[PDB]
Amino acid sequence: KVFTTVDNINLHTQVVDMSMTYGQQFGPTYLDGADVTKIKPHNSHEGKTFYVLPNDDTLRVEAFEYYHTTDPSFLGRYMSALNHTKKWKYPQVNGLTSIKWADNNSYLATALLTLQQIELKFNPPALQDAYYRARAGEAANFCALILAYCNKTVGELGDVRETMSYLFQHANLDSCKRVLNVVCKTCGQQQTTLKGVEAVMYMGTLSYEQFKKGVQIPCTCGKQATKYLVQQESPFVMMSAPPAQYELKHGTFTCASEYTGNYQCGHYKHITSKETLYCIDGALLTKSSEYKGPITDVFYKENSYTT
Amino acid sequence: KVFTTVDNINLHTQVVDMSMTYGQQFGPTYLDGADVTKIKPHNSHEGKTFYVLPNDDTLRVEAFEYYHTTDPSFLGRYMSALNHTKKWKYPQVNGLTSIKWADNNSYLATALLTLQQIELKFNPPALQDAYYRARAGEAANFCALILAYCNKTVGELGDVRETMSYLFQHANLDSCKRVLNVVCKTCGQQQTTLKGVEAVMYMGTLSYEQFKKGVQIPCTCGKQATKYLVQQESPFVMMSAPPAQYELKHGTFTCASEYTGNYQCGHYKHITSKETLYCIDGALLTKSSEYKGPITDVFYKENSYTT
Ligand SMILES: CN1CCN2c3cc(C(=O)NC4(c5ccc(NC6CCOCC6)c6ccccc56)CC4)c(N)cc3OC[C@@H]2C1
Ligand SMILES: CN1CCN2c3cc(C(=O)NC4(c5ccc(NC6CCOCC6)c6ccccc56)CC4)c(N)cc3OC[C@@H]2C1
Ligand SMILES: [Cl-]
Ligand SMILES: [Cl-]
Ligand SMILES: [Cl-]
Ligand SMILES: [Cl-]
Ligand SMILES: [Cl-]
Ligand SMILES: [Cl-]
Ligand SMILES: [Cl-]
Ligand SMILES: [Cl-]
Ligand SMILES: [Cl-]
Ligand SMILES: [Cl-]
Ligand SMILES: [Cl-]
Ligand SMILES: [Cl-]
Ligand SMILES: [Zn+2]
Ligand SMILES: [Zn+2]
Ligand SMILES: [Zn+2]
Ligand SMILES: [Zn+2]
Ligand SMILES: [Zn+2]
Ligand SMILES: [Zn+2]
Ligand SMILES: [Zn+2]
Ligand SMILES: [Zn+2]
Ligand SMILES: [Zn+2]
Ligand SMILES: [Zn+2]
Ligand SMILES: [Zn+2]
Ligand SMILES: [Zn+2]
Ligand SMILES: [Zn+2]
Ligand SMILES: [Zn+2]
Ligand SMILES: [Zn+2]
Ligand SMILES: [Zn+2]
Repeated sequence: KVFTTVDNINLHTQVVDMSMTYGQQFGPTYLDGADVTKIKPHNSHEGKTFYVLPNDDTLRVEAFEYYHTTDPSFLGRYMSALNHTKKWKYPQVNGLTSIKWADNNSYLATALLTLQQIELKFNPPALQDAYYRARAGEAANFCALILAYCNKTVGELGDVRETMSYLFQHANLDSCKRVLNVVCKTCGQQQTTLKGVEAVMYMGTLSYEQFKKGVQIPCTCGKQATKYLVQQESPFVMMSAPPAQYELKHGTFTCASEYTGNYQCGHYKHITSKETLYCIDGALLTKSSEYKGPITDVFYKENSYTT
Repeated sequence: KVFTTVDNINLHTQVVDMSMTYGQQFGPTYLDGADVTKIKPHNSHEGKTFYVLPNDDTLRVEAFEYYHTTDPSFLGRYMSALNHTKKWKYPQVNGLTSIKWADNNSYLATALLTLQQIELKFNPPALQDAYYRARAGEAANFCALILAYCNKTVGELGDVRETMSYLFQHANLDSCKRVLNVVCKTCGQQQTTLKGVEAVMYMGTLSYEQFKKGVQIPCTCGKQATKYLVQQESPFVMMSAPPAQYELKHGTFTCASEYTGNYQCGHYKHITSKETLYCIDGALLTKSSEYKGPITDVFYKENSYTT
């Protein structure tokens, strides 16, 4: 005798035949992340709640309302990550929820720390609820959700900028706006405008001040141009560039991705400017005044910048 | 001035404009595994050969002839694994090509060692050529191919039995045949027959002798039955079962998968019966007479067994 859900908000009452297994009466069934499909209902977990897959239209609508997918694989990939992430340790590091290193989760830690430091509202209630609970220190469900929403499995190598990009795509960034302009000696002037995720991300450089002062592109014409920002209305910007030695000076950035190693065969650290510089490497904490090292993402805080 | 290929057998001669980059004249282009799409043709690699994606019908047929896919992602996922696997070390361990531990490749090592010990003919010439060359000690291309053919990326956690199953599906196993029979007290007797991959794999048990003496299934009727083998015509069989403590006795099996840890969060070792028992753990070698430990796959050698 059990409860089933797809969202864990709405609970459905089900009495489970006690020699039938779970994946036969309900269908794919789970318990705290464990595939319990092939298991018989034992006296131990009577009265507990089980995630199931949406098998009538009520459950289907509930799953969309909460996760904003109709992907039948979604729930299974989420249960499969939770089974691991719930076994990770999430230590508080300088008042941030971090992740002790496991299962190549270095990039998740760096994402998780960044997310606590930028102002982000998630569209799927499931991401939002799990984000709140992660900020409070219970970040297993959030991490398992990040893996599901990015189509990563536990252990897969990950890109912090790519993870962010996908997460930003599930966040309300509608009020975000970027007015670019490119100087074309031949074609002239031509004012691109970007809203959403595209108004918050750039991949040419780390320095927000260098963006403001014009970055190089090759104009339609062929040879090089300069591409500078005219208006940046957003709560933050994320500047990225392939990893390189870079001086992070204290007080001029919110936080940064440090990455050491080859493309994919490498390890991310998080660097964040508080009253001094903090290197957060999973459960480990380093504190320094200046910092030179290989950075690939820097986060900046905005309101409404105009050129 | 370069050569392009998709197979590396057929070489196409191309002269490459020397201020245009590669991914503009050809398309997605590669060099020894490196995405060279965004790179200009430098004097260093003139006269070398580049993998490209199939962009006319000649290249398309050549790619199928060699790899047996028409999947446009195939070649890119392969180049992306090669870039890593070519950096792995492949030490000879007791006359077998093994892999020094990197990038969670424990399951690949165990597959690679097993593959050198069972009799397997691959259908895609690319797998066959790279298998020969791996048996000789140059196993980077084979491993990168295994990752591509299984849709694994480098670092992903892997299942040795699942990898084998997919590889078997690209091998000639047409002469393989399994005649089962199930004892149903109510329904009666009923002689299943299996050919191909399905005639070589079983997931209930490790002991081939226990298979021969009948394994438990629940007959259509509901309650339990016994399912035993009547004819096993194949060069080998692979017996698998979820990991458990198990005594491998020397001389009664070809090789075995040892796995320690949780579902997915674990580490594979290879155990192989030569003149004594060898534990091969990547580049490391242990030798013992008996062996108790957590086994999940055992390989056996056959000709044409009849009950
Ligand atoms: C489709 N995606 C793309 C790859 N992606 C991925 C990337 C990474 C990764 O490493 N991403 C970084 C990176 C490292 C190195 C680069 N280029 C070097 C070339 C010359 O040397 C210095 C820089 C980069 C050049 C462009 C952009 C990112 C570069 C650290 C930021 C990783 N860890 C896991 C990953 O999972 C799979 C996922 C699948
Ligand atoms: C779709 N596939 C399925 C999972 N799959 C995978 C499995 C593994 C893995 O671990 N596979 C083993 C395994 C371990 C443990 C099991 N069950 C325990 C339950 C009770 O405790 C003892 C046994 C098993 C029960 C059935 C079958 C295999 C079991 C060692 C053999 C792994 N490393 C990476 C993987 O990548 C992704 C890939 C995606
Ligand atoms: Cl949506
Ligand atoms: Cl969304
Ligand atoms: Cl590498
Ligand atoms: Cl590595
Ligand atoms: Cl200060
Ligand atoms: Cl300071
Ligand atoms: Cl084919
Ligand atoms: Cl094939
Ligand atoms: Cl685990
Ligand atoms: Cl682990
Ligand atoms: Cl002997
Ligand atoms: Cl012996
Ligand atoms: Zn309901
Ligand atoms: Zn949505
Ligand atoms: Zn979505
Ligand atoms: Zn785990
Ligand atoms: Zn890592
Ligand atoms: Zn122009
Ligand atoms: Zn200061
Ligand atoms: Zn570290
Ligand atoms: Zn040709
Ligand atoms: Zn084929
Ligand atoms: Zn295929
Ligand atoms: Zn690598
Ligand atoms: Zn491993
Ligand atoms: Zn029956
Ligand atoms: Zn002996
Ligand atoms: Zn080991």
